[PDB]
Amino acid sequence: MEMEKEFEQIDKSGSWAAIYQDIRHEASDFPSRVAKLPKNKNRNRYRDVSPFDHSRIKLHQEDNDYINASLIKMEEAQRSYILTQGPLPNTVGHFWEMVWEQKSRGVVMLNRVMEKGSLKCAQYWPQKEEKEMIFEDTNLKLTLISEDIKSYYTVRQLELENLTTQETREILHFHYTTWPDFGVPESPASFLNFLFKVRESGSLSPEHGPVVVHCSAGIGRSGTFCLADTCLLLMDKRKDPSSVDIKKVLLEMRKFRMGLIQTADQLRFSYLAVIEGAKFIMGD
Ligand SMILES: CCOC(=O)[C@@H]1CN(C(C)=O)[C@H]2c3cccc(C)c3O[C@@H]12
Repeated sequence: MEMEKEFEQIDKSGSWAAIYQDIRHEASDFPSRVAKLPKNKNRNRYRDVSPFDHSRIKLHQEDNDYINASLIKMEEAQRSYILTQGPLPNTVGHFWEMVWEQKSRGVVMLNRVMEKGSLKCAQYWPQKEEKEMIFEDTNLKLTLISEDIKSYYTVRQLELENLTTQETREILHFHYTTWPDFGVPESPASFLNFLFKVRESGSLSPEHGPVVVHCSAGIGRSGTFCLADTCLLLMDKRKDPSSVDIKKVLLEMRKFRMGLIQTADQLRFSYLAVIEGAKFIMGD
């Protein structure tokens, strides 16, 4: 069923809450035993948001390999994403260790450091060229190379150095700065312009490791970004773009991380983004 007609049918019937609860009921439940070990309590931002054991990213260290991060591997679309929480004061070194070890080119940030008057994630990148950051626990150095501030997003060029080998890599930081403190954007225009700036950079392409995507918990805004990207890629690949079922794609993604799309309004926004986005994939 053409999703644009499914959309109008749910809107006219006002059934978004019902559709969303059906997804919650059918979603996968896999063990997260490593996330719940006592040694890992200060590595989790939220007690109710944990990576599954089967899909969690492992740090390359014998001490403690745990980070709150999941590999979302989309087999038909040929895309992979790492979805993670906003870094905590004691996990900023782990965060950059993961980017290094997984060979990521891009980090996608969908929150502000402060929202609703509370801290939603650590200040984990440098704000001035001449004030670099050193992560002594993981032996990494991080330098701000350039910053491009736009109305709806900021792009930063960062240099990450493995101090153990003196290898360096260029990381791109894509920071969506205008998601509202409450609810979802009235239009999906800026978020879609943003997704396509990430695509144009190479950060989502198979010559690199998976993109790292986060918000505060790494499930709500983060889930909207990967869901919209994968649905648009499937529409460009299939003979019948109308066969793409956003609810079925979301349930596939929920096999790899719990809770993706946190509200009925985020579900409606994801439909709007794919619909309004589709009016280009198809040749405009
Ligand atoms: C309400 C939605 O309309 C939009 O804002 C555009 C829709 N779209 C796609 C991929 O469908 C994005 C896009 C593609 C190329 C260039 C731009 C500046 C751009 O912005 C988004």
